[PDB]
Amino acid sequence: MKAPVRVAVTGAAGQIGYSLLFRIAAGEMLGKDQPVILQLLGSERSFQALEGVVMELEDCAFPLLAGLEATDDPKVAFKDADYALLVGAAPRKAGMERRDLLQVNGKIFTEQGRALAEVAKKDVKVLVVGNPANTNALIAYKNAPGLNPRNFTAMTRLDHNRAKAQLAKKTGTGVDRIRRMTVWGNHSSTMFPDLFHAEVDGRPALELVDMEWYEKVFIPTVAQRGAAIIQARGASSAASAANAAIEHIRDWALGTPEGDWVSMAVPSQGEYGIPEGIVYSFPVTAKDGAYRVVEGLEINEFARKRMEITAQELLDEMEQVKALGLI
Amino acid sequence: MKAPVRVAVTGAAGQIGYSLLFRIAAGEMLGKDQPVILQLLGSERSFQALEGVVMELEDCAFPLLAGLEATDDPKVAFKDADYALLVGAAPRKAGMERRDLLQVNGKIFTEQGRALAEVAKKDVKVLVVGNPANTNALIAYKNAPGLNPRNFTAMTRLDHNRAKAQLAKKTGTGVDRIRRMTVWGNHSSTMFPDLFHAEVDGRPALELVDMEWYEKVFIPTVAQRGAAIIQARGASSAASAANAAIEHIRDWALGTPEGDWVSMAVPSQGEYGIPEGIVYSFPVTAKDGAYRVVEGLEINEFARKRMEITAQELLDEMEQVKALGLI
Repeated sequence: MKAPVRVAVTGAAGQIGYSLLFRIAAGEMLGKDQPVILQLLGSERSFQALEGVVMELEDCAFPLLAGLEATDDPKVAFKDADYALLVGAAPRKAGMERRDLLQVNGKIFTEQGRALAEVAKKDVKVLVVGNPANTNALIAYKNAPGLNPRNFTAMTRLDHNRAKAQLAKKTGTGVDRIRRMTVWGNHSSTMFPDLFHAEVDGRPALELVDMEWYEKVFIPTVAQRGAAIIQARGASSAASAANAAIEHIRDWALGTPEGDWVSMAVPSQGEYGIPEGIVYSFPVTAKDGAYRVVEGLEINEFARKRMEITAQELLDEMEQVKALGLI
Repeated sequence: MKAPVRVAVTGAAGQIGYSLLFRIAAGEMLGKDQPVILQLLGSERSFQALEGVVMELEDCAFPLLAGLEATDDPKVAFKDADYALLVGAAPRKAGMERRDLLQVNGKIFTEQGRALAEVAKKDVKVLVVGNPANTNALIAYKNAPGLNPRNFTAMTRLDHNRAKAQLAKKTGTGVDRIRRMTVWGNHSSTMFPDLFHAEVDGRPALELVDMEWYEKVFIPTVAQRGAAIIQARGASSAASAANAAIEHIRDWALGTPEGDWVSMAVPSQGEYGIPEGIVYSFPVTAKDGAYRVVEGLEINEFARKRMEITAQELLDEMEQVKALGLI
């Protein structure tokens, strides 16, 4: 009954894309009643591999996959897109410094941001996954004049889910009973997982775990989780990252649970004193495809300091890209 | 909420497993209201990676994942299992042999068949994915006396879905409008995709495509599809194979659509004159953990010829296993 929506996904032939596309086509991201048109973006280098991915999607005989098109042209992949998941980013070449990567990503997201403004739906929902996520998202929306900046977001949902998982583990409770988890700031080592407002079966988390565990165990473990996966599997967390991207888009479009909220890095508008413009992760609720930062939360010294530290790191990142003339 | 069911999966640290486990934990295989307990089996060699997969699963914060346990012991992995997906098989060390391959797989599936018979639920539903699937299934159930042999099956659902995909592409219609596809026999080069009973939008397939295309294009393309993915991606079709596995179990546990059917390789009981005992893919309808071969279908010469060829291949494999004393 519902008309198909167009979903653009970049970095489609990569690891996250391989763990992402099938579940999207299965209807897990936008609903089992919502047909999707997959517009996949790849590079000339990985286009042959992308055709391989297209074949596997076809071989799943998905009833909701109403369209499937692979391309190496952003203007084609983003054409009339209702959703755009920017997973592709600059590769980690040997002898490629931080700044070297910075300018490569600068070109990618400047180009893609401009492509989106030119050919995608004006209300296209954008999620940046490719790192550095928050800053790449900044580059994109700044280069997407004509489009709503708040429609440009970055993913901290994996950090968010990792925090919920750790809290559930420690308390010996179902993760389905963990609510109001928050990861503030940058998707980086300075991220701040907040337990001051989190609840386990309705009870304040800090009534079940102590401050020492929270500070010396919980925070570092959530921050190092990505490395833990690599050290164990010998590969990055593609499947769980894909799951996080799906939930980020899903909750944004279909809405968050009553009494709960999720983490989303979005363009700051001064909430909690966070500098404007930078893409900062905040606790947010969503409804009808729009989200709202959860304000009014009490922020103690412990939280404030960590929130400011990650905010400063983001300001610094913005400073760098701005000096490069990217924005 | 239904009582949790235990799902055992072997070769859990491999490619298909990485594409399979998350969707199962998401409830895509047994329903959104069916909690699942994942019992993962991994060899001593891949256990470190398996622990990494466990972490990623935890990091998805799946509400339906009521349990998660990794082990290298089949008797632990299969304990009280309601379902067992046998994905792990044997490699092919540089310079091996056919009769040699049967030896390694013979030990694997004899052990797992015995483990299932000893610790799994009496009505455990088993699907063999690791190749050679049909023969591995035969070895497994032969070594699981006491357990219903019909509960042991092999996967041809990927061939089935690939066939539906090709027909849909050729006729230019939605794959969702493709029904009554059948893949008979062995999951091998002798597999027989049947178009004589398939319908496209309620219309017989052979009315939209001719025998020339069927024999010269359709059959070879479906048979070579696995190689095509490898040649394009540089990796096997893990995602589409995982999807096929999920659908095989799903349509078996829940049920096939009204007026339609699916392909499942199951122990033959003489249907269509196929030798008893061998695990042969048949067109089948299913409901609540029980399936029935769709008998009474008109089988023309073109079909029987190919049905007999693949049946003979399976007989020879059975004779080989028998000569080795595996069954």
